[PDB]
Amino acid sequence: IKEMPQPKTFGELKNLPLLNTDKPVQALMKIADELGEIFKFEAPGRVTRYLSSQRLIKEACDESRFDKNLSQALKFVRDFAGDGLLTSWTHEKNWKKAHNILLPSFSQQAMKGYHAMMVDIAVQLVQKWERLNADEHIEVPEDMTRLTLDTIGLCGFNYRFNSFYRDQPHPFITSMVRALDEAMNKLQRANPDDPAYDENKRQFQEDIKVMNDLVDKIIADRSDDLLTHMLNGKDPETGEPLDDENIRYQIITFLIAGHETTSGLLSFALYFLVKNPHVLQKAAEEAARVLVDPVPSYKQVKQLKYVGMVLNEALRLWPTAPAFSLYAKEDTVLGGEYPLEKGDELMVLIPQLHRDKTIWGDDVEEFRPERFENPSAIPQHAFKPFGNGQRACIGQQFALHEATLVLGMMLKHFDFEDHTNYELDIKETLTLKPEGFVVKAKSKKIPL
Amino acid sequence: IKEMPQPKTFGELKNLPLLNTDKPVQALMKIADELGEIFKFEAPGRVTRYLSSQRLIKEACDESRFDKNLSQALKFVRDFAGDGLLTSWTHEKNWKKAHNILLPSFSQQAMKGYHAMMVDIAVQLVQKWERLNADEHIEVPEDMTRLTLDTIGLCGFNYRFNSFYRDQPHPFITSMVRALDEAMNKLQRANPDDPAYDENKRQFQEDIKVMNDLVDKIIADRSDDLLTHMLNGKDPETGEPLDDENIRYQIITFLIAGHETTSGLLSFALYFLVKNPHVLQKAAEEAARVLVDPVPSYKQVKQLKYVGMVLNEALRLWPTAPAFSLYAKEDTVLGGEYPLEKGDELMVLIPQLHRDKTIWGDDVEEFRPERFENPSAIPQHAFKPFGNGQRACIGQQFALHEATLVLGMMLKHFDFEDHTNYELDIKETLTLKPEGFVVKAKSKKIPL
Ligand code: HEM
Ligand code: HEM
Ligand SMILES: O=C(CCCCCn1ccnc1)N[C@@H](Cc1ccccc1)C(=O)O
Ligand SMILES: O=C(CCCCCn1ccnc1)N[C@@H](Cc1ccccc1)C(=O)O
Repeated sequence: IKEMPQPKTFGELKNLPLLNTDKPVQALMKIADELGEIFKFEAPGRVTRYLSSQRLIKEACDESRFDKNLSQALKFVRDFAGDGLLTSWTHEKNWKKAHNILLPSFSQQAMKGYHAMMVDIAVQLVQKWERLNADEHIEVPEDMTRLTLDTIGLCGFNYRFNSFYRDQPHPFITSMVRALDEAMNKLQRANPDDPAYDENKRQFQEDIKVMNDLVDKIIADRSDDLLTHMLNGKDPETGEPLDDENIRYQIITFLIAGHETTSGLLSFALYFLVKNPHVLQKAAEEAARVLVDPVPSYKQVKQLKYVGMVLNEALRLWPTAPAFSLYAKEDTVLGGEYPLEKGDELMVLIPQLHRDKTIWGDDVEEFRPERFENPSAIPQHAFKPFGNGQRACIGQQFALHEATLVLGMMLKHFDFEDHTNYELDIKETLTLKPEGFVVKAKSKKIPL
Repeated sequence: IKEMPQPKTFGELKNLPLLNTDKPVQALMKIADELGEIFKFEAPGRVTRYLSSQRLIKEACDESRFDKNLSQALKFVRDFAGDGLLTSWTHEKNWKKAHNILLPSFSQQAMKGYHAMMVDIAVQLVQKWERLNADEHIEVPEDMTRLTLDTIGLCGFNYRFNSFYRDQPHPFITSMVRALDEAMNKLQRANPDDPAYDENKRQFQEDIKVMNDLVDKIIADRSDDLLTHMLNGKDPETGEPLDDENIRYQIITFLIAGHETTSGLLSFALYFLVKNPHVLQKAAEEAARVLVDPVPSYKQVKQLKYVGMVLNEALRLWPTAPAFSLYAKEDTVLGGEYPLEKGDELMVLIPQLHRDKTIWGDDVEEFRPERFENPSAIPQHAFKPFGNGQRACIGQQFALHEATLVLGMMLKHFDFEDHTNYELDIKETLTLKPEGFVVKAKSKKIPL
């Protein structure tokens, strides 16, 4: 029956000012480093627990005892993502309904239809880099966001964002960033509903309307894609199709979740490749011998075994959706020593779980794709970059196929140079990105 | 589209008399030296191809194009190991069932439970050697077989073979070797059903009963061991447990596969250590500074890094499981030059693969454990002592932990003398062992 550690407090604000930082996940990682596998985190009106060990997290992942909770971050996303898949509770009727309607369009069998459109965008990336002048460099996270946003727009909605025709991000993508910044400032204000913050909310509500015109644009224009299955698919359970309002929420949901975490993964993957040249050589050799055609096929992408190992090891060190939240379904005991009451919340700190030395050994900080050479050797719930159970990431296969195809084409067509000796700087939104990561790519002059 | 080399033929017997030798693997190695990275081998009613280069074998290890095949040796082992893990086809229902049920028993949590029993047997080895009189020598493969068989009996079935109390191998072990000898004599026979081999077959069915009754003995007695997880574990996929028939086959499977290859590895490791005194010194120094307790801990064993490199380097030169077999799942082309039809089989000649000068350099024949410092530096599929893919050795980590623990205790407690200047003579069963290898051990007088 153990007493739970807790980091330094700030009076009546409890632990909340600890999140008043521009790198909160990294700050939470440092706390778990000091306090261990579990620590209590308190805010005015809020208590949660951050789990860091596979021993405890494998228990939290028991779906009979814990269900998905909406963290404060997810409650803020809910303000425009509604009861879409990511921000609905499991007991809301629209979750299981949209889940049943939408899993068919994310199966491995469904990936074959998306592949051609994924290659369309990937070719646009390769041509951009091959058209650079000598000594021009690449802004990696920016170009990966161009790719993944264009890919989800094309594959999901048959809509072309045409990001590679833009030097500056879309207003839709710029507006998001303004909204989240206001979201995190509202926490540290004792009186957020003050008459004095109308100017803060005045610009904030404009961005919510900003997105709805694109959705009307996307719907009215309308193939075998995500948007098709939402208008014509019917839930087998209730026999019902999604209603128009929920359709709009899913489109908003898939546009965000469908691109940002995947561009982070690709950016971290390339960073680790240029910092570990032996791994890069190994990955480039596989890409060269497998991608024998000017355009990769679906089956050729499945053959990029080591590329996928690279992606998994990048996901281990820096899982770009760095946490998910749970609540206790009934009174229970965690680890035989931590009693929890019904409704008590948990946070799973994914980067800390993935650094569990009793699971991965002492070299947790080294980038070694060889950990994933045999997938069966990984214990249950030791590797959770895509969440857990029925609330796990519905886009997992989509993301990994897109990222394997794109990274394979990059390794086949260019040699990469870390010409600035880039010092990793992890920018934090609700996801993780290596900020300022730049490389030089020298074409191998292989035609498309 | 290249025409495939082939060794000398014997009329209607094709290449089969080339295997009428007591060192067939070494004979195949010599053919590979003359003919190169691939050669065809023909027998009455059978054709296969032996691969020797990482270039071709990296293609053969593609599980989308090739699956595990049962060689003639494995089909003969199947005659008493049934559909146990080693001799079942991947499409047989019992393979995946037993694979799913038994993988937990080779997890890190299971190694931690086996560790104490491994120490029990290792201490018996150290005590035997310290109890020798002056100028007495050690019969290395014999004592390594005593250790590995006792270890799998204890860790797998909570059964004590008590090999260190025996002056001659167990009759269960004598029958095994006699059975295989008849199998390899049955290979050269034109008329196997000739009545002149009735006396030969009479002992084969007697030896099978010898082994199955030992299984009864182990069964009748029946903890945290393999047999537990076989009787109480049930497959997550089908929800079913193994039936009694398959349990008996797994017990037979694990008794053989669980010890013979590992005692070969330990024997080759000690041979290479005493022939390379600088390597011996470095490994003995690591053993001294890490094994600070009278009993090694589990964590201390993971910390014997150079001992592990020694084991890997012994596995490179003399992989004690010297081959595995594959068949083409569909029509395919190997190396852009050798077309294969669906069902065509391949053999991977592991000792030759590990001598590929384009991978390891020109000093392939030298014993240098430093080759294995960085696994990321080793090209893909260059090092295959444990097989490939989902049909890779399930006991791999079990074997490496046992051999690292035992080799570390040997280096800590004794100085070793190659007093006969032993000439390596590799005996061949289905595995490889250094025959007649003897050393003298001078105790360092460190208590247990
Ligand atoms: C590329 C296309 C992607 C799409 C379309 C997508 C979409 C989604 C959706 C709709 C959900 C909620 C599903 C539900 O609860 O029913 C979800 C969950 C989740 N996804 Fe993704 N995602 C993508 C990529 C990724 C990537 C690359 C990662 C990790 C690096 C990731 C991590 C997660 C996590 C952790 C959750 C669980 C969130 C929670 O438990 O609160 N996703 N995803
Ligand atoms: C020490 C305990 C060991 C046990 C219990 C064990 C057991 C097994 C089993 C059950 C399989 C078949 C797995 C499957 O197909 O699902 C297997 C495969 C294999 N093992 Fe082991 N083994 C051990 C040690 C070793 C060692 C030391 C080596 C190499 C020196 C080795 C080499 C192999 C190879 C090459 C295969 C693949 C065989 C093929 O593809 O036909 N094993 N082992
Ligand atoms: O830890 C986190 C980060 C989780 C963000 C994940 C968002 N994601 C998931 C999938 N794609 C995006 N969020 C806590 C912080 C907090 C704790 C206590 C009190 C106030 C705030 C929360 O939101 O509650
Ligand atoms: O090369 C080999 C040796 C394979 C031994 C592997 C035994 N092992 C593996 C894991 N634990 C034991 N075997 C061929 C020989 C042959 C070729 C052509 C025609 C007839 C016979 C075969 O058996 O088919």
